[PDB]
Amino acid sequence: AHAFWSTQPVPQTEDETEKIVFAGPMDEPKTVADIPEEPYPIASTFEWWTPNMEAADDIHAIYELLRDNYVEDDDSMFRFNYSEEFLQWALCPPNYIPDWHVAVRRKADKKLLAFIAGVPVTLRMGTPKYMKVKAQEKGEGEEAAKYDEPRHICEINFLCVHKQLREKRLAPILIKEATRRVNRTNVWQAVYTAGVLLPTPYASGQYFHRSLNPEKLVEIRFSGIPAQYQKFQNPMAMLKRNYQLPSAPKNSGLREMKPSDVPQVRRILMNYLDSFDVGPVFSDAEISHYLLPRDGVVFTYVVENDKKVTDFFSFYRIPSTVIGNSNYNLLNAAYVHYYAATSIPLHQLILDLLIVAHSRGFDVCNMVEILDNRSFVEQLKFGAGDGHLRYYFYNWAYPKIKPSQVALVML
Ligand SMILES: CCCCCCCCCCCCCC(=O)SCCNC(=O)CCNC(=O)[C@H](O)C(C)(C)COP(=O)(O)OP(=O)(O)OC[C@H]1O[C@@H](n2cnc3c(N)ncnc32)[C@H](O)[C@@H]1OP(=O)(O)O
Ligand SMILES: CN1CCC(N(C)c2nc(N(C)CCC#N)c3ccccc3n2)CC1
Ligand SMILES: CN1CCC(N(C)c2nc(N(C)CCC#N)c3ccccc3n2)CC1
Ligand SMILES: [Mg+2]
Repeated sequence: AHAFWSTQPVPQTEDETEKIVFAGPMDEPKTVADIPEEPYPIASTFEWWTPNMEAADDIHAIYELLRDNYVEDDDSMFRFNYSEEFLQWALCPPNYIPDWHVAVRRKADKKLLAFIAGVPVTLRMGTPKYMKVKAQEKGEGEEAAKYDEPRHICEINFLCVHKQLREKRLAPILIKEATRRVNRTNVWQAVYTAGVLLPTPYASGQYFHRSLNPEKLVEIRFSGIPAQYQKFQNPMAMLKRNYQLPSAPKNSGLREMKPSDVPQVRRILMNYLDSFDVGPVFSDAEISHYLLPRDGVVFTYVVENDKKVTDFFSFYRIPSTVIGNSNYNLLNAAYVHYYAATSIPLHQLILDLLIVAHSRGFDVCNMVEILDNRSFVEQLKFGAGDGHLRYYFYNWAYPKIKPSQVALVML
């Protein structure tokens, strides 16, 4: 059933996943020396290319591939349109490895055919709390704690094959070459997410959406008017009213994050993320990179009163191309990023996120039910979507966890 995934060091079934009691590697121990120096073989009409994603023109080339060929729905109504500025931010965080950005071009004219990207992340991925209990009950605490130390691994994203080259087994070759490059740097695990079900997720969560511009969402068929609104003389008026938000934030002392906030934000974020089984560890430089405001990319606000930062939230922008509506070309989505609340309830913090996103012309706010996102779903009028996000590791056995035990946001 899986000619490629059956050959890789990942759990092969749910049944197998059910028998996993400790975090740890799947594959044989290996060294950099064991890994082929030469690129993985590829057909003579293609070549490997390493784009420089700090170079505008190379970012533009990858941007076009994704714009035209990246994830879309089944009815081909919307396709993600990650911006050039967003790609540079996502793919060049502190201490990234240029070699982990892998492309295929056709040798002749140099058309870009495929891409995959890895970036470093420092991740807590030791045995989860509920399994450390099981291990205590069995007298197996030492084995359960072996991999407790945060690990420097690879996060994979942006896998894409050109539409004209689909179902030709190019994706496996891209994955093998990426794994080689990562392994040549003495890194042996990766983390990735996908909507599709592959062997085998360690966690899955549904997507949730919060309408900000319902009239446009209905126009482009992102949304429909729910049946109950038909009992009203003016269904759309009632829908707009239902999703109306304040025009300015409600929390006193809300303001954009600045460089001087980085230590406080790192403190409160890392204290909060510790509570979850799987989550990132960020340095100051990583907090700066992922959270300082960046125009059209990432938006981050802190609550500061009486000279102390007590709370923050962040969101990032991913637009989508609206395929052949006559009124609109673009869907402007805000996604819930990291946050931490110490002074106010989470719903009160995130309401200000919706208010700012609406103020700035976003059409919808999206998120997965990771972190404590379920805690403000109903009050803030989010609803579940049809999509899931499944979380995977490469070369890491891991017990199934609930999505509310995952604290890694994947872009
Ligand atoms: C230590 C370091 C390790 C680093 C690596 C860690 C692994 C990272 C793994 C990648 C994480 C990516 C995270 C993201 O970016 S998820 C976003 C992925 N991108 C898209 O959905 C964009 C639009 N679609 C496409 O570009 C293509 O359809 C892709 C490229 C997705 C497949 O191309 P194509 O349709 O032309 O097929 P093929 O003939 O070449 O290949 C067929 C094989 O590919 C398996 N397949 C299909 N979709 C995915 C998928 N999303 N992840 C992993 N595998 C996938 C499929 O089961 C089959 O294998 P098997 O079932 O036969 O066994
Ligand atoms: C019936 N219906 C089905 C589409 C529609 N939707 C919610 C939707 N939107 C997708 N994109 C690219 C843009 C979403 C954002 N932000 C998508 C991508 C991949 C897989 C499914 C998907 N579904 C919701 C309305
Ligand atoms: C790796 N990766 C891929 C794009 C993903 N994404 C931004 C995303 N994905 C949606 N689906 C259904 C999973 C698609 C896949 N692969 C989605 C649905 C509705 C609204 C927004 C949405 N956003 C996020 C991370
Ligand atoms: Mg292919």
